[PDB]
Amino acid sequence: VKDSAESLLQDLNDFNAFLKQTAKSRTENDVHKELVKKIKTVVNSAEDAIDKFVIEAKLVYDVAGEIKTIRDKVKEIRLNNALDLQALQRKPPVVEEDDVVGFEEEADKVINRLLGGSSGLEVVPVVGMPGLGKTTLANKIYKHPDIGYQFFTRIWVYVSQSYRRRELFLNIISKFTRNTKQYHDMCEEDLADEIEDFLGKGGKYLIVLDDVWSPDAWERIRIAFPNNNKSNRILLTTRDSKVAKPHDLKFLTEDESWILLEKKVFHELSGKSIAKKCNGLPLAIVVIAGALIGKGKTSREWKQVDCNKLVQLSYDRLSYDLKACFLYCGAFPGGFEIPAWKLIRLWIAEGFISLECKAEDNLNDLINRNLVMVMQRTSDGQIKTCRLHDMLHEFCRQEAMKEENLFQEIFPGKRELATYRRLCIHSSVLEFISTKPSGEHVRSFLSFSLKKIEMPSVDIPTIPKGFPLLRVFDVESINFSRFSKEFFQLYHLRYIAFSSDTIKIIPKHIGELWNIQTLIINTQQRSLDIQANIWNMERLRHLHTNSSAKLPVQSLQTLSTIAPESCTEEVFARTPNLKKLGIRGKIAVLVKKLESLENLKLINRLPPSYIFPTKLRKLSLVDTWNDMSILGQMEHLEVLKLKENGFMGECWESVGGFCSLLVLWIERTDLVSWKASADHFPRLKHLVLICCIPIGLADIRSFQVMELQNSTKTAAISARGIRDKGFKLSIF
Amino acid sequence: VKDSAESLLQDLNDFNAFLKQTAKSRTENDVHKELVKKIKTVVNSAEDAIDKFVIEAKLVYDVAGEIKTIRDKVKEIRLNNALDLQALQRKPPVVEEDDVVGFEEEADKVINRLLGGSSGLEVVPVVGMPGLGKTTLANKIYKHPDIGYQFFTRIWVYVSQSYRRRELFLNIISKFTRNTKQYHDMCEEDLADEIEDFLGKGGKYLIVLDDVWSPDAWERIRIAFPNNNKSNRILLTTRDSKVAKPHDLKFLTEDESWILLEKKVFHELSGKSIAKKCNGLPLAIVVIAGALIGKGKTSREWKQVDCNKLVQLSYDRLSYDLKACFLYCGAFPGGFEIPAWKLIRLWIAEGFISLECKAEDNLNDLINRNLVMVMQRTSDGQIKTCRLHDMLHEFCRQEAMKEENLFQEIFPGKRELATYRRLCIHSSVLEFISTKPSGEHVRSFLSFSLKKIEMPSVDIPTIPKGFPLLRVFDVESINFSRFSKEFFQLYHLRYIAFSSDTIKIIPKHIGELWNIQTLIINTQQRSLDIQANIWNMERLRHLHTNSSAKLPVQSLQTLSTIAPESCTEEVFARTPNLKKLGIRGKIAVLVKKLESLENLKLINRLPPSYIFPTKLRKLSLVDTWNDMSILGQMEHLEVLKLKENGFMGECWESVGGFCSLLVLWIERTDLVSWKASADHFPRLKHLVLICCIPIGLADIRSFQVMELQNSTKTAAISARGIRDKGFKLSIF
Ligand SMILES: Nc1ncnc2c1ncn2[C@@H]1O[C@H](COP(=O)(O)OP(=O)(O)OP(=O)(O)O)[C@@H](O)[C@H]1O
Ligand SMILES: Nc1ncnc2c1ncn2[C@@H]1O[C@H](COP(=O)(O)OP(=O)(O)OP(=O)(O)O)[C@@H](O)[C@H]1O
Repeated sequence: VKDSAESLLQDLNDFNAFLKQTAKSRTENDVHKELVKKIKTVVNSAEDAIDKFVIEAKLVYDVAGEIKTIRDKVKEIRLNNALDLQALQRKPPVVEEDDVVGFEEEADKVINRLLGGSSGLEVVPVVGMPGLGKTTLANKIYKHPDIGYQFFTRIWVYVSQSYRRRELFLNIISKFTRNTKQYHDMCEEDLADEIEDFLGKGGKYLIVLDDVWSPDAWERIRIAFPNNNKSNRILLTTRDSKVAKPHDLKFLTEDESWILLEKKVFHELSGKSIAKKCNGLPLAIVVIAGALIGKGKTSREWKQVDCNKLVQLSYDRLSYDLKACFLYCGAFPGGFEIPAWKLIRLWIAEGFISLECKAEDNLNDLINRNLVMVMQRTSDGQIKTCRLHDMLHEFCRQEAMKEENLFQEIFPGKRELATYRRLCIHSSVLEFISTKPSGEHVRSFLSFSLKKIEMPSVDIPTIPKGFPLLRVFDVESINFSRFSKEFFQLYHLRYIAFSSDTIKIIPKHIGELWNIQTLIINTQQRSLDIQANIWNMERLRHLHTNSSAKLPVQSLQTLSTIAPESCTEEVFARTPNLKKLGIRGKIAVLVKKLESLENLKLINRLPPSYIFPTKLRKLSLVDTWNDMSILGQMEHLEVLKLKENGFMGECWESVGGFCSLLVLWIERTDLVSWKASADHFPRLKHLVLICCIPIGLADIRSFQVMELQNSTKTAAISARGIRDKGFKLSIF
Repeated sequence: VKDSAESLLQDLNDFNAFLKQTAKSRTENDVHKELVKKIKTVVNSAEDAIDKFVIEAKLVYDVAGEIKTIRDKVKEIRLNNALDLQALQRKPPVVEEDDVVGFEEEADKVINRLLGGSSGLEVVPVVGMPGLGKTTLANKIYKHPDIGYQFFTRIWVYVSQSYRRRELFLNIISKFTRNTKQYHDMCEEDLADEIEDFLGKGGKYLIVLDDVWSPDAWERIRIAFPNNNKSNRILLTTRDSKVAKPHDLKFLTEDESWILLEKKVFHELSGKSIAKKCNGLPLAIVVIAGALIGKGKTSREWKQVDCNKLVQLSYDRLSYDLKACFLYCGAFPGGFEIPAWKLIRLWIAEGFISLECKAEDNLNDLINRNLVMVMQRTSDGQIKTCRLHDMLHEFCRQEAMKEENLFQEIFPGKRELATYRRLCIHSSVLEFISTKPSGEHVRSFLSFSLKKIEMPSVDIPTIPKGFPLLRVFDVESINFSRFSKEFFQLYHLRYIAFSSDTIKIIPKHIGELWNIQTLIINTQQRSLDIQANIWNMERLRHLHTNSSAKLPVQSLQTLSTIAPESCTEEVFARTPNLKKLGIRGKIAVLVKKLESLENLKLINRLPPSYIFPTKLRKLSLVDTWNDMSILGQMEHLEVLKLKENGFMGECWESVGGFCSLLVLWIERTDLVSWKASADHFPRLKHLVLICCIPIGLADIRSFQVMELQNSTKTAAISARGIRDKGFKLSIF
């Protein structure tokens, strides 16, 4: 059976290489698409069989039969479709010029940015979502009367993914001379020099480089534009934020969306609801208006209404792994606030992806390409939450549900569920669960709902029974009263995330699951006792709990909210690579050996400063004023968060030197008198005071962002005075 | 056998994908055509075998043998014709300039539309049927003396499905300059700008954009035409109505058709009959005249007479499913008024295609492309009936009967009937039935005849016997005295539509057919008792009866003319998705729980307005005046039809406020005095009074269509006065 496993592994590797090769091009051939789907199904079957054999080897007849039948299927596919297997390995946009809604103020903003500045060649980059309207705004600015009056020469160059520098340079030359047959033998650099002479002969010039996709194209084309100490400007529209390094183009409002839809259809509650569902994207409004123009003007045909090639331009530029990472963001429901940490852990568990660094790099790559929107950011600048735009969400859902079978949103029949690979259900979870589903190839069970669900006791073991091959089990919105004997049979589990109301103890049978990477226990009990062999899990990396978990007496990276009785030297000696640590166990009971620790959280007198780790970067104290001199000696502390009565006192005088502090966060304190000088916070950048101000922080060079919340008006006056003395101040 | 069924399903899926791929291109290779026919036959055989196995599993040796032989045939086809399987995956029109008949008034109409209007660039779109004569009319206008005198510049641009913008722009440029070698390096946008200056140098210009097929081409080409506040005009001819959003070109009359045929043949009763059969299409007249010019001028050779590539241009632009939907319209006999609801239900049952929304979208797509003609429209603007033009009817019949075998019109022998898939017989039904036909692969039995046929008792079970695989059974023109035991063996039935004269009860064995989607019972009895398990039919959606059906004590959408004794809470609790409901059961005997209901029909004192459903959009009362104040409180009612003594009274004073009403229909009433004001009908648009007028409706902004019928001349005078005070009034 082992040699059969090796042969099946070789077949699966060749099929995976074929799938990776065919993903480089989109095929419209239906036979090729069907063959690709068949090959993907066989690949999934082979993966499941190999994982089953691996689990049995770690711990057989049915496994052998499955391996034989999958090998036979592979041979049949190779023999039958050999020829198909071998065969499977410029229009500038027309934008609106007459009825442009909402861009009247953004156009003036960009124009005033173009008409003002230094005397050098400056660039005004416009970045935005696919179909946001960057070309429309660039055209409105390009044909504006003020721009035409100020700029003697205006040139519109349409760059794209595919362009020829010689063709572009000869197109630019034709705007100045008609005898372009004299350049048939000059090189592209001589063409650029000729363009430089042409542009320098006149006055100021404005150049619109539309749809720049890489900095390489920008550098190659820029050699034709002189910098002759005149206020020459370049207007650049791009999807990627890297090419702009800007002006982030706005979204249309609800009223503007309705205005655009009404103008496009008619040169109504149903119409207003249709325009509201486009989320301020003019491309969606245009597409839906083109669809509505063909239907009759009847309220019943507009209630039935309640593109794809433009998005594919940026989706086809993603790598093979980044495409699967991007499509997995469509599993989260529409408008959902995706937690970045949860998304990263899910990506690592699904096998798409230190691994955390690569996953954060993938998320930042998706954000830079404007495929993912950021809303919440951490105080230190990291991303906290994100979401997909509704058109991007629809694209991801359609692609991953139809063409890739990455996941299926849920009722499917017994024949349909046998082909599903991942399940995402957030509505009518109990109704689907009561049907007793059974999927032998389902690898993930996702349930992202913000409403808590209590799982009936009679239905407790249905998911571990019907889906025994689960690798990801994210049911943190479902309360599990108890664990059945079938949960411990999920030997393939890598990501487990459950919520509970009465689970005060983790059984030792959890340690029988040696594939666990992330163990998230969201319980409302005050204390939790983890009896499972945490240290015997060789693949465990993160352990998140919201209670005071008590660990039993290398790859581990996070130990969130453990009890201080579990802060022994023996326990900390088993986790040399720990980076984030939290304690929520009556701090008064009590980490030096953790030389890689960066995040520390204590939730409820400070010891000498030499006891705390010297490499700590972020420290947060919750429910625990002159004691801050101990935290001042921390030479590497950069973020300090005080939440929920973290530091209580009346008078605080700044004495210690926070040589590395960048963010100071104080929440729910009784501080009355605070005296400080610029010397005590040399590197301060971020200051947040919520539900709580010496004028010495205006002398700080790095102080640029200050956040204020509800408090006495004297604090608001002090903040306003500090702002008067770019600074960002917000008071609420 | 189950695994054999899965393997056959995989083979059928691959063959279906191949058939979908080859449908994208028309092949003239006879070997390829024969191979495609063979593959289609094998696909049909596999489908029948799989459905037989599914029925048997729901409820065997012969099924296994058939599956074996079909799989062997699939392997043989794959092995023998592998190379053939792998291989299977600009002329502007010349139109008549001398002898153009019938267009003398249409040309003047379009010219007066061109010569009059605003000072902006306006478009006069000419939409029409394939071969209607749009290009001929455009050429007649283009060369008209008045057009030539008024327009200094006239340009004829021939757009088509395949065009190059650079080539078109260089062709337009050549009309102004002969040195076109100076534009060899300018981009298409610079070419459009050059054309803009060329057109703006002179005066008014007329441009004829012939054969525009998509709005994208219109938008791409329009960038070359300036709008310089001169009365510049664009004449556009297209087949699709979407590109015009017009001028619907007329059809030639019978006399004009005969004139054209006589002019074309001779530079007769048989000639007049030939010209009459062209249905006013000049293309058909031209083709038949070219055919007749070769024959001798003998009355016997003209009585023997009693194109295709032009229609294929619009047929090849249809999707794969829309092609089958279009060809199915050719099943209905020539000149037949196809009921839209019946067509949609037939499309859903045949598997071509909520499903009703998609089917209505398909019908509207066919109509917009001018492939289907609309005659009868519902009072609210929906389509009621339609038909195919005789040339499209012939095209659909020929294509679906020869190249696709979609259906066969009927006598065929036992060998020929074994290959037929669908049967359409409307003439000599009894003669064909008496022959005892037997088709093992026939899936549909269509009989669309307007003359009623009584079915002999001895011939009752012949159709369920000879055609046991029936999925669609549309014999609503045939009266069935009783149901034989073979009818209940039609387990594959999805669409059953029969007419009867003495069937007063539906047997419980109908519920044994669980595949039924539409159940139409057209009986002449006053009352009907449905004993079949309607609620056990999980796939049933529509139930249309013309009698007072008595239902027995989710997918259901229509319950037409049920008895009010069947309007219980229990019955209405089983149909939460019902949208259309009718009752014809002595209304005096008696729906709130139906929160999705839109259509309500009561056929024979109103209860308080809070009892009726709040989401009702259309309500019709038949045989049931101050009580209309109850209907006025309906905030969402838009269509109100009163037919056959619906509202009887002498004096009616408008009190209630119809805030949402758009159509008011009153038929066969004794109303004498009617007083109303504009406030009581704020949104009224349509008013119909048949076989039955305050001047307060002229103040209604939305009142644009009023229909009148036979009545006293005082009503006609009132209607004429209202019209005097665009409004559409018709009095008969
Ligand atoms: N403010 C607006 N008013 C009217 N139409 C608009 C507006 N913004 C965009 N559109 C229209 O919606 C579509 C958006 O395409 P556009 O070229 O403006 O987007 P883009 O930002 O350049 O996107 P892409 O990255 O795909 O090039 C076009 O058809 C454009 O005419
Ligand atoms: N009124 C007419 N009198 C004489 N011949 C006509 C008339 N109308 C059309 N024809 C002729 O019949 C044929 C119809 O083709 P025509 O180009 O006029 O149609 P069309 O509306 O442009 O169709 P298509 O959509 O296929 O382009 C041509 O041969 C044309 O010369």
